[PDB]
Amino acid sequence: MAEETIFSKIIRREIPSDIVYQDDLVTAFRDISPQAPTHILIIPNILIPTVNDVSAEHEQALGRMITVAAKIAEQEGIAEDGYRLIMNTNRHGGQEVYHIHMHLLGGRPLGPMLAHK
Amino acid sequence: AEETIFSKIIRREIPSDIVYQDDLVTAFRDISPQAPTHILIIPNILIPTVNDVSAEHEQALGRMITVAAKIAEQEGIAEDGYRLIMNTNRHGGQEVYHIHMHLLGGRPLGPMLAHKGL
Ligand SMILES: Nc1nc2c(ncn2[C@@H]2O[C@H](COP(=O)(O)O)[C@@H](O)[C@H]2O)c(=O)[nH]1
Ligand SMILES: Nc1nc2c(ncn2[C@@H]2O[C@H](COP(=O)(O)O)[C@@H](O)[C@H]2O)c(=O)[nH]1
Repeated sequence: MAEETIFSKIIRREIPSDIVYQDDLVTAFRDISPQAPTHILIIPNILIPTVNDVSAEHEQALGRMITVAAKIAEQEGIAEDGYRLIMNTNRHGGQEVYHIHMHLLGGRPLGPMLAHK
Repeated sequence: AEETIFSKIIRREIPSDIVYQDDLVTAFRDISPQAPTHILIIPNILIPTVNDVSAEHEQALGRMITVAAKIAEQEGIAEDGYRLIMNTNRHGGQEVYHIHMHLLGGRPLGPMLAHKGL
């Protein structure tokens, strides 16, 4: 329903990916171009293009993204050392794929949140 | 775990200017803003790190994000865009041990991860 991105094909197993977790609400898969030793994308199974499009009924799935992140971080061996979760929205955020998603990043000291400040 | 200063802010035990508060989440401006919009969105319950979340927290965690969308719209940054960031433990650079999202926006934010080396 509505404009699907390549992430729709990934969740619905219509194109190859490395899925590390999937339930009725979320799917998590390794990033094709990892920016840290662990770089995993966590996405809701429904098509919400940007964070601007979220609604109350999505809250359980949005929360599931974060509990799944914690589960995966532990599996990956990065939970104790630490990690960052990032959601990018629109131009200023640098969003490239218009299906909301969280990046789980870890495996080394990740430095400042933003370049310079 | 012990409560941080965020708990005193949430329960209005010290002066503050709260941007948003409901049953589950509280939002306010960062003391040291890193972007023209820099707002923290925090669950009302103390959860020290993201490692400590569980199923019972999912509603509140989801609420963080729907509240972020509301605040981004109010701030005039929703169209241009913004980032939401949660930092956990050392490698993430967490300083305050009560989980929270940073809503950052109001200008192009640059690389998602600036420092990929030292
Ligand atoms: N696994 C996988 N990752 C993808 C694919 N296409 C884009 N990506 C990843 O999706 C992410 C998009 O993040 P954004 O810049 O929108 O926050 C990028 O890190 C990019 O590497 C794909 O087909 N498969
Ligand atoms: N408004 C406000 N922000 C604070 C206070 N103490 C710490 N902060 C902010 O809390 C944030 C902690 O984020 P962390 O480093 O844990 O991801 C920092 O950006 C810091 O500037 C405070 O008393 N008031």
